[PDB]
Amino acid sequence: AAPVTHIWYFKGVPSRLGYLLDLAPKDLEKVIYFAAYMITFVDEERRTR
DNA sequence: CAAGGCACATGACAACGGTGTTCAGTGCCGCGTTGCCCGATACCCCCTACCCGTAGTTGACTGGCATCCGGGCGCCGGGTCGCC
Repeated sequence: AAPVTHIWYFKGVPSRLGYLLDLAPKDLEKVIYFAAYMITFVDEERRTR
């Protein structure tokens, strides 16, 4: 019903995780296990307008 | 002595003898195929017995669990906060 993440690619050395998103492993651990939020997208141009 | 007369046999003449063949008809015994008759067997019904899922039960009752060390051994590799 709700998507999840493959344990293999994350929680490891940075050749498999890869820093594909420039976030520290602590951030991912705190986000994918429901301990912090994200800003998936902002209308920054709209906010500035 | 030659011609004309009578006996026995003779060129054919069919029809019996006896036996072999012809269409044909019908069976006579051999080999194989067929309607019955039942008998069991799959397949509908009704009845209720029991398995299994759902929904209540109101004194009060509001944060746990036992971890873990005698590897051992080294490296990678990244994080991580001091350093000046």
